[PDB]
Amino acid sequence: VQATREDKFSFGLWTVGWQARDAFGDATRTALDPVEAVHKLAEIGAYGITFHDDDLVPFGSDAQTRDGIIAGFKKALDETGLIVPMVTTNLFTHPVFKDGGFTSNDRSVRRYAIRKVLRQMDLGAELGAKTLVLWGGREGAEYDSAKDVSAALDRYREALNLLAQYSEDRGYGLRFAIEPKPNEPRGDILLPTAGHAIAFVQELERPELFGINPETGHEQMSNLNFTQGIAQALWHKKLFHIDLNGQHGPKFAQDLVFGHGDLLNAFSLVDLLENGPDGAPAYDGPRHFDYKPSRTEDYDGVWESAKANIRMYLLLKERAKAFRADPEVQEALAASKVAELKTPTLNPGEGYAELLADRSAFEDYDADAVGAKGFGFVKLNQLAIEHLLGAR
Amino acid sequence: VQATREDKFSFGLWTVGWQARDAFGDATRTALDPVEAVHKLAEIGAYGITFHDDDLVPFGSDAQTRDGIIAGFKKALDETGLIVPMVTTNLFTHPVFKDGGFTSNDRSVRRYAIRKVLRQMDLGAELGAKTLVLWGGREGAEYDSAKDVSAALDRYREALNLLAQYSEDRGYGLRFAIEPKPNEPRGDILLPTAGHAIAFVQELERPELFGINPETGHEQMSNLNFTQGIAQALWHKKLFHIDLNGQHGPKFAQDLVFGHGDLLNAFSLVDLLENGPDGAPAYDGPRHFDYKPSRTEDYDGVWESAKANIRMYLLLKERAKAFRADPEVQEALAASKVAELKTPTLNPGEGYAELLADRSAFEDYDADAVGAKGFGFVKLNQLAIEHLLGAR
Amino acid sequence: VQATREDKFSFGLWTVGWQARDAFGDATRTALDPVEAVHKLAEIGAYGITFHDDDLVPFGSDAQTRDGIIAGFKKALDETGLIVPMVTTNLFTHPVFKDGGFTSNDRSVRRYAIRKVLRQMDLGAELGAKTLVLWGGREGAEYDSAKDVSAALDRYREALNLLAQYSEDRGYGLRFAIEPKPNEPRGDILLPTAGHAIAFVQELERPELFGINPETGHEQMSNLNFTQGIAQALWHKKLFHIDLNGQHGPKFAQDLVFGHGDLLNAFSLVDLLENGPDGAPAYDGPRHFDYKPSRTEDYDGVWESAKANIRMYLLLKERAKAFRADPEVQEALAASKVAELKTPTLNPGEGYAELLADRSAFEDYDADAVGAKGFGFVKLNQLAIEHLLGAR
Amino acid sequence: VQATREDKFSFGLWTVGWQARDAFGDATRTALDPVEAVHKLAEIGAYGITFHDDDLVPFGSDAQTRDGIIAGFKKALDETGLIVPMVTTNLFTHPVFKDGGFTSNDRSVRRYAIRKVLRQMDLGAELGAKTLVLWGGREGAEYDSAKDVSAALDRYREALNLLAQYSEDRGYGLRFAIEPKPNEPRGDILLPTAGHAIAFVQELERPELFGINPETGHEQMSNLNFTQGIAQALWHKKLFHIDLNGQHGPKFAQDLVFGHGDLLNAFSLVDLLENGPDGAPAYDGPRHFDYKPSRTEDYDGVWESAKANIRMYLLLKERAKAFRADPEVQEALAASKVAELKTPTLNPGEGYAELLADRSAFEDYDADAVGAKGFGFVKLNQLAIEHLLGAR
Ligand SMILES: O=C[C@H](O)[C@@H](O)[C@H](O)CO
Ligand SMILES: O=C[C@H](O)[C@@H](O)[C@H](O)CO
Ligand SMILES: O=C[C@H](O)[C@@H](O)[C@H](O)CO
Ligand SMILES: O=C[C@H](O)[C@@H](O)[C@H](O)CO
Ligand SMILES: [Mg+2]
Ligand SMILES: [Mg+2]
Ligand SMILES: [Mg+2]
Ligand SMILES: [Mg+2]
Repeated sequence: VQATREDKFSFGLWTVGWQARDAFGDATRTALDPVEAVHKLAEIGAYGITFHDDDLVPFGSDAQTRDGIIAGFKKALDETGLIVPMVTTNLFTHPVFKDGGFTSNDRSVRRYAIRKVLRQMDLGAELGAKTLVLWGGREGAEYDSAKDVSAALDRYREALNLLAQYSEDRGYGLRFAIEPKPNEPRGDILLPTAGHAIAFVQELERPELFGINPETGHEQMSNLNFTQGIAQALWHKKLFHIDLNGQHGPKFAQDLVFGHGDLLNAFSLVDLLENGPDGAPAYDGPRHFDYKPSRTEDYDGVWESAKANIRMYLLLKERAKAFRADPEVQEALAASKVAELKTPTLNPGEGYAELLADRSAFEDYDADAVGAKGFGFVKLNQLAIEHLLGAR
Repeated sequence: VQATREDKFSFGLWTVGWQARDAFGDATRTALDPVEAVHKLAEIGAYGITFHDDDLVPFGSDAQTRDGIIAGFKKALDETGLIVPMVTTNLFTHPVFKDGGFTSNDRSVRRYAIRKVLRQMDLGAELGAKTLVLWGGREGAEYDSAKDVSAALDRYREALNLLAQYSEDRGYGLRFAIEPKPNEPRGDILLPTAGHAIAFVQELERPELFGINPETGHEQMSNLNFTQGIAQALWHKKLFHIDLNGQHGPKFAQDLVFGHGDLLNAFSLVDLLENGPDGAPAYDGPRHFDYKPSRTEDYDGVWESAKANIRMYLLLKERAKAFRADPEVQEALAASKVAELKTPTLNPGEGYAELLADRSAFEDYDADAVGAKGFGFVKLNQLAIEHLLGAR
Repeated sequence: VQATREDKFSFGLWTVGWQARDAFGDATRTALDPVEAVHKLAEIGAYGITFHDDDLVPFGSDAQTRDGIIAGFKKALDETGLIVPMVTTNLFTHPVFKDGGFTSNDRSVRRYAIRKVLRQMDLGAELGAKTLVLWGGREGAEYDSAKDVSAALDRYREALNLLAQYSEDRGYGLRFAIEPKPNEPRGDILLPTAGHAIAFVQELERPELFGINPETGHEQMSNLNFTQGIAQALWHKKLFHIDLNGQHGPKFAQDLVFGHGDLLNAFSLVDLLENGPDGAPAYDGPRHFDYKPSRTEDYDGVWESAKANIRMYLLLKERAKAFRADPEVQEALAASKVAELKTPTLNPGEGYAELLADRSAFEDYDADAVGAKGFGFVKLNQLAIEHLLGAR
Repeated sequence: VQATREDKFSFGLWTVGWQARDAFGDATRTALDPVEAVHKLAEIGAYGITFHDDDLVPFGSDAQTRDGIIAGFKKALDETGLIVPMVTTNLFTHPVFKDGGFTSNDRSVRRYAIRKVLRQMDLGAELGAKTLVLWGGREGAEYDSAKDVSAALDRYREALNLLAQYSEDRGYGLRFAIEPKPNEPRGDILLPTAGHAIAFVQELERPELFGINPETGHEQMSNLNFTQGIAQALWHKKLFHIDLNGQHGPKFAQDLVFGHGDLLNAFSLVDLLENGPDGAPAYDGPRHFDYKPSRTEDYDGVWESAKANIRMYLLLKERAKAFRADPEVQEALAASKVAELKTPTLNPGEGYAELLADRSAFEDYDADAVGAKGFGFVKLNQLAIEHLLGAR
């Protein structure tokens, strides 16, 4: 298969542009020119590109320099037809952000963090971005007594309400997506899982403008089921964006190509997103790859890895489709009663009074006979994997 | 120290009553008589006792027997002065619940599960319990294609809405506390963390009636920071109850005595609950121990372990207070700017307009000079620990 | 695909016979008759069966009963053509073993544990078993001060040395396989990984009679790479047996069907065992499945799951074979220099002096130029997954 | 309590000198001068300093320069009375080492890797170092098909055999300590745990010359019991060196001050190393701190964190001593039968024939009765924790 613009595959400038300087060594690749990155991505089938302010315009560029970069950038976008669906701000690299951006203990840092973001929202709005992703990588602590969490949540909320206000007043029409991460670079990061971020979002002044940007490896860093948390984000209707990559359980963030980590969870994730209710996908935003080409590769490996993300997604999609169109799979689904969960537990108009009145729900319930019937889950799982394996 | 009824130490009947049949071996202790449990707990300092329907009255007891057990149980409470602060229902042991109670694929099981809880609500209301704890230990899956998470959340919501309705109509005045757990016994449990559980509760019909009951070991099974999650729960005002125990990271649930797992986090937790604002505790509910006396122990080890839970809490309490009262700590807190996080980022009346006008927050901000100053967090952490070791 | 006796698939009687009594609930299935298990396994394609003494003869059976049971079992093997490649002893279920068998702090328990094993060695030898597997599930601790590890290792050794003495003297010709596990049921188990078990065995009296029996899920419980661990065991020539199953990282032991956990690792594993040096497998023993049919299944689900194991292994083999046979893979392997690791670093007869005199190895070496060439690893990896997916 | 040269506290140049440039941000501290480091460490009580070649002499310094630095360094040593107990080689930072040093797929890098170490050996020899630590941080892989584990071990062995040859011919008297780590920077590193490294070492040409250098945090990254692995290392007599620091379970390596991660395990570890065999320490080498001052700290924080390491050790030592001297602890130890484990299971001159003849070890053994007695382990654990908290 081949990717179409309708597939909505996007990449961060910082993914294919990662120079591969890790915590233990020097960069192994030279820097990637943004215009060149735009052209190469267009060529492999991406529909959009995203970036942190500091990825495009070097921190501290004078206004003439910044303007020049932006103009050349826009020309590339123009010529290739690529769009900018989301933009983000780097609030983690500069030493000033060592204790966080919006939640640094230092008040002045909190004021500067908000200004850095407002400036990025202007540029995002001018490039046509619809989503602002917020990754508080430095909001957290290494020691419990160093950070008042409650105060931190108050400050977090205080910054986000201002941003929504500015956006709404300027008519930018942006949606905000908080991206959870459990740890790294802080010992413990605030809003550690998709769940924590969703619960926080619900407390903002204008919750409807806020959702989450969950990343495959981030949830896997806590050994949580990514597809299942995505299912819950979809139930809340807070899946505003998604970051796809690979990870091997709890360890530093690996940022492997999507599907190269937990293959079976990648498979069930693609099934969830594309085989939504009513034939159609359950999610329609970008399919964004927030990964890193391995430190062992050169620029050839970089493009190979960019293309592997898309191939992985399309192969899994193909297998998820065949899975569902298989009359044997359908028969197994029926035997396992998956769909029966979709039927209300109470009858139409039944309340507690009528339930209490139904002796078949208790008094005459044969728990023991029901308890002995098998659900056929293993067999269902086996057919799923045989589809993934191309054995069916 | 010594426990008083104002400490509000409570224990589940299933804790000290655990016979020690694990996944790999037979019970090493005989059954504990509930009346005796009441007496023994009263003696060590507990102010209350809790239980699952099935802990007190054997599954499938005739009306006569059930009635008989309750009446003796009420007498023991009477005689001893212990209260029943919370009650819970067993929706995990019987084979009928193998796929869950409220979210079983099987509709007849969901109906039966609701019935079983209504009944315990009645008994709870009758014994004076204020909280209904809901632990969905069988809600989840081993295989992704076997459970429609969205439909399961619908069914979970549907069942809770009804319980609230009933309680309000009967005038029981119960609060409901959902208890999250990431896995075990299901491969993946629905509402895996305190975060996911708060997000969910917010979607119910009468959200003001629902909160969570987080357990130390559950969050640690995912390697999350328990104290930090409780601080978030308190920020949301959803800390309806708490289960205290010990765990050594991502592994099977150990249920050790509180403070026998992650000692540093047990210290910071006690500090957060007790050294609340306005001198007073940030949390006023029961300090409930949901732990298990090790399988290597006899009834003496059982009472020894019960007392250890109390002693650990009180020794930590004593050190958390000394910590906060130390002038050197006060000096370290100041240098760390812990309290500066409580001052709003914006001056009263400032909005984005005024922030944008402040050159000092961006254009004239010296990020480099600010980034060079240390926060003194290591020194502050070292002082906390020396207080914990009784070295200061 | 179809299983042959040459595939050497074996199953423990305790696998398909698991009644599904976990730590949180009662059994969901009835007991399986050993004779019936023998007929069913023979039928699905297994070549052998294994058992714990207590799986076949109920703990405490008189010799009359014991003898009768062995006779019937023996007939079933007879009629079916199944062999007993390995036997093991249950040193974890009975309460007496709450602190271990061989390493219990109680001296009498230690004497008893040895006797229990000698007896099982006798039955093993009578049935033609070649391997005695030792899983020290209760050897370890929940608390650091409770167990002197050094003393424990001395006692583990003392017991094993006696066992080898006896087998050698009785001429049984058995091989001993130590099975490592990090935790569960003890907080921490002695000899937690394949590495620790191999190091320990090297200290026995007759080390050549000892090896390890690593289990997929056991290594994965610590988030280790099972394939890489097996590779090391093979390098040492200590892979005496292997237990195959599935797990999803650090959590309770799941015992899923082989390949239903880390699917990518399941693939590299079959490749390692099967595409050994010169076409031939790198491993020759039994391909033993030590898994459990999920608690949600009935006997139908049980047989299904038994066959899924065989199915998974044969589908994987088939793709591992195709992977290696692919000229494009062959080309990618060359570009990544995988085979160049086989060439000695040193020239023939070259020592320190010749190497120190070689200017090209240091003084005149261009590290920067070599540091920039890519290894093409992502591309090789993508080729492997495409073969797994049946897309190549 | 104050540090003495007898305490043998040592620090790597790279610990206090870490500029806090992490995987997500720029350096927050300026470079530390080596002469300065020697002077500051001498002042806080360190008896020795260690370094990688590249920490002292910048990669690629001409001889004049290198020679100059060493002379200055030696002078500082001289003046302060500090020794160099161990030296190591940086085989991980430079891009040439991206796939490993000794086990890189590239033959030329392997050759260069050996030359770089020989050179460091000469310098170590020159400064009087006794141990060569080898941390194979880049040895491993991100993908299973990229690395032939078997060939890698052959090449790891080939290189070490040569180093020992050279040391021995030259009369250097060095001991070699392999340092295990499960992951980071590589997806999976070869020789991941203490166990894997000990097993490997037993296979070299002069094994007596090889041991391990386990690091607290590295074992904890896999959720292993650090104290328990050290106990096994001591049993094998392979604990040649130790790296002390703190970690919070499986996540990126935190490098916290010793005792700031798992405090209970830090306590059991000091007890193990100090309350050795006679009354004397069980370990006689350097107590080396391989940690990193948190990125949030300035140079005042750096010196505070250095001192914290020594203070945690001395405070734990003091409580470990008190624990063992307590009569109540003695009594708990007696009730738990800790010392009974040190008595041979067999009576002197007893073999399998005598054991088989002992009816009391089996035929007349009352397992039910023994299984009912408790070990009193919780109580023993409780007294240990109370000693730790200075509560007794
Ligand atoms: O772990 C890195 C984060 O995922 C980052 O890439 C965000 O997505 C955007 O700042
Ligand atoms: O992990 C077991 C659960 O904690 C259980 O004890 C509940 O709190 C009550 O159903
Ligand atoms: O985790 C359980 C063990 O794997 C066990 O089944 C052994 O292999 C045999 O005692
Ligand atoms: O994880 C960092 C390593 O521990 C390293 O510092 C070694 O000990 C020396 O190379
Ligand atoms: Mg991301
Ligand atoms: Mg609980
Ligand atoms: Mg096994
Ligand atoms: Mg180290």
